[PDB]
Amino acid sequence: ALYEDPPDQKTSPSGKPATLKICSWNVDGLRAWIKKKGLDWVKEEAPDILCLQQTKCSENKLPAELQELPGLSHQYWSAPSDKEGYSGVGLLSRQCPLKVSYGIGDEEHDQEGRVIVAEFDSFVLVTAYVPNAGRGLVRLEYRQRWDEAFRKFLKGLASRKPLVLCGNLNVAHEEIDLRNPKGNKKNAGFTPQERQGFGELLQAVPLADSFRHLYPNTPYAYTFWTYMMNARSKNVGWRLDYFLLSHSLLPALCDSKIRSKALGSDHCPITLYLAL
DNA sequence: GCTGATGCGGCGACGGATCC
DNA sequence: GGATCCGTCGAGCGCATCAGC
Ligand SMILES: [Cl-]
Repeated sequence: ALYEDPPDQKTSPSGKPATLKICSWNVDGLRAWIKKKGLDWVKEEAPDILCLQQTKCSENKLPAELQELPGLSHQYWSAPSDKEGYSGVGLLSRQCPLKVSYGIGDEEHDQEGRVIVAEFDSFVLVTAYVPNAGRGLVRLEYRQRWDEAFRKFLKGLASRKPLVLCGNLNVAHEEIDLRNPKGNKKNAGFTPQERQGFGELLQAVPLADSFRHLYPNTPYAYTFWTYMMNARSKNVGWRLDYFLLSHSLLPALCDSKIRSKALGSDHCPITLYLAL
């Protein structure tokens, strides 16, 4: 079935208007995404904060266009030190964060270019490009050990300020989160191990899945489609991209959007509206 | 400098069997 | 004998390195 994201709900359960718009996009090659006009789409979305994943771009290679975003002028970038051309994340913000850090505890020795932490007045934002389990699950054990390290890391942060985690978490949590659950149960992104890791992330930190919280029974809502086999035109997809929130932020939650129509990557943007 | 091949990382279509 | 299950295979894209010029 095709999918039509419902209209933007811009007011919280208590009637407060949204004051903060966060957009997250796994761009699958930041320089190619720009050439495919992804920044034109960002401009129309006008987020306060833009998180980008799979940029595949070290900071010296950022296109000039990123220097022409006056409403997203505070920019933080990360890319892995060995595997240049892979992973890579970015966080761009209208207002300057109070603190920024990289990685999940030892980035200075294992510069992975997967995680950015930014602390604002009212919340801490984490964006992540979570390690894929690999074709044939060759890196699944690593993914499980990464999941555990990440959970512990985030539990520490959320003990201080409320947490917003966004990005490509690279698992479809439940069967409703992908088009072909039965055929993919031995594939990266839908193994029992990865699904369990996501469930434990929600329980241990604790975090809520903003979109599923608002739309608990809505199927065919995906954020990724393989480039092969015309999967996007058929909406044969996976929901890999999330906004997870501390429970205490749920009264600020206005809406969590899937921007299905925005092209330029094999993932689409997702957008969060918060009343802070 | 530039192009294009190759390497590497990030699953749905289809054929055949099985279920009742 | 239509629906479902299951395993196999052939498959887009981006960016790095490498060869060639
Ligand atoms: Cl990558």
